[PDB]
This record gives sequence, structure tokens and C-alpha cells, in this order.
Amino acid sequence: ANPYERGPNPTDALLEASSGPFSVSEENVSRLSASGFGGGTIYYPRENNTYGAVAISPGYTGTEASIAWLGERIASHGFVVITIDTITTLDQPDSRAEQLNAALNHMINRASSTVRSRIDSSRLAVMGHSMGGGGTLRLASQRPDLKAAIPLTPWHLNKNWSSVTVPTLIIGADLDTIAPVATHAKPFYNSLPSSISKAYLELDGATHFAPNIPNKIIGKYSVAWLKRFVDNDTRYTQFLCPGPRDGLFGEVEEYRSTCPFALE
Ligand SMILES: [Cl-]
Ligand SMILES: [Cl-]
Ligand SMILES: [Cl-]
Ligand SMILES: [Mg+2]
Ligand SMILES: [Mg+2]
Repeated sequence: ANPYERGPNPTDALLEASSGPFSVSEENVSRLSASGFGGGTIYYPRENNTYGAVAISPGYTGTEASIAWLGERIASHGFVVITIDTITTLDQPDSRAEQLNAALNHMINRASSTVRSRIDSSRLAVMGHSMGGGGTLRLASQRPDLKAAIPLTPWHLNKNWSSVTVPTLIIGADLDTIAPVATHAKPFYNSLPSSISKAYLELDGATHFAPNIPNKIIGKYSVAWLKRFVDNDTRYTQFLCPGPRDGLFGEVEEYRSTCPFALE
């Protein structure tokens, strides 16, 4: 059987709920102790086991407060998750890529033993909002050893991500006027290889700031993607293939994917 499975068999309601089946704890990461990023919060399951680990970045002028709900929710499904602050709130995407990587390595090596003992350091993922989503793409290109990448309403001036092989779910917002899907999220998705595991999910009725307030669709598909690719958990394939692929009014404007997904 797959040794990385955690939690009960999933349902729609379980994934749409405010929290998953794991109670969570928090560890503050001081700015002074945070090496190579601005600090942040680590959310982790109280139950002693090993889990995959995830770092999440905000965007320009943003703080961890704009992503905290999502890091806590993902951790409650069985992940160790750090929501970062950046060195300055104005850092550019390629700098945020570095900082996401530094945050992964902080969790693995420099957090409390309570946190470090809960991490499988071989199973890592990154996510981020807007310029933090651009940073997610850049880090994925640098680190094909990541198990998953989830850019949220991403922003980057580089439109060509044709080397990336990390399983990548891009979440766009139909009404985004700041990182429009026409010039950011869709070109990024279209440039990813056809031969990798990838998906594009466009939220319906959503602005650029949809990732900054609790969202049941972002939570559902972020957790299903992380389960499928960080944990190789094929109990979550059913949510992603074929996925919400004809739209779902007020939920999903469009969904594209390279289903079926190769299994590691
Ligand atoms: Cl941004
Ligand atoms: Cl917007
Ligand atoms: Cl399929
Ligand atoms: Mg702090
Ligand atoms: Mg729409």
C-alpha cells in the first residue's frame, strides 16, 4: 500500500470544510531567526507522524496574513505548512522563489524538534499568491525535485515555463485585473510541457484577491493537488480527473488538465 496516505477516504464535504481531519498547532518564526526570508508561521498536525511540507508566499505589499487561512487549512489535512513573510513586502517574484526555498529549509533544519520530526524532507511543495505565484513557478524551474507547485493568481514577467516538470496546478481568477489570466496564468499554463502533470483552474466570479479570503474552491483543489502529488495519494485523483472540466457556475469558469497523471 502507499505509506504516505494520511487521513480518511475523502469526500467533497471533507475537502470543502473549514478544516480537515487533523488538529493543528502553530510555531511562530521570528524575523530574526528566519534565515533568508522574513519569518512566518508554521502550521503542523498535532498527531505525531511524518508529512509532506509546503511553503506559501504572499505577493507585493502582502504579509503572511493574506495567506494564513490557506496554510492552516492545508496543514489540517496532513501537511507541515509555513506561511512566510518576505525580506521586504516589495520583493520581486524571483526573490520570492529564493525565500520560499529558504523557508522549506528552515522547516526541515531550523524549526523546533516538534516541527522537524513531523517532516518527510523528501516530499516538498510550494505555493504563492500573485508575485508569490511567480516565485512558485521560478522555484519549480530551479527545483524539479519538488513534488508539487501551486501558483495562485500568479504574476510574472516571464511567460515561458517550458522547462518545468514539477506537477503544477495554476489557479486563475476570471475577473483578475492585476495579474489577468490572459497575460499571466494562461500563458504560464500553456508554456508548461504537455508531458508533465499540470492543471489550470479558473475561478468564476473571482477577483485578484480571491486567494486572500477563505475560499472553498481554492482550499478543495489545493488540498487535492497536494494529496495527489506530495503524498502520491490516488484517493484524490477522482477530484482532479476529469476535474470540474465544463465549468461550474459561480465556482469554476474553466478547468484544463493533462489527466491521466503519471504516478510516481
Ligand atoms: Cl503581487
Ligand atoms: Cl482584480
Ligand atoms: Cl484520466
Ligand atoms: Mg512572527
Ligand atoms: Mg466568470
